[PDB]
Amino acid sequence: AGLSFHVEDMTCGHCAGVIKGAIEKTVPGAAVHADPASRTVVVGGVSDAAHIAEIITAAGYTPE
Repeated sequence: AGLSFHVEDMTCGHCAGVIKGAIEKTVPGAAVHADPASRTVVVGGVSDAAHIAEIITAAGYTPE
């Protein structure tokens, strides 16, 4: 599957970057794209929505 969490607080690739790094380092094979304009963090190759949600909320962001 490919998840998509709308983090509407996420502004610029500085705040998007740490989200990408959080999920990608914890899960080798989560295709991360946190987009400032869409406010969306998409992670491909994973079905574990709950697992991904724990990682990005540990980064201090809301996995909506």
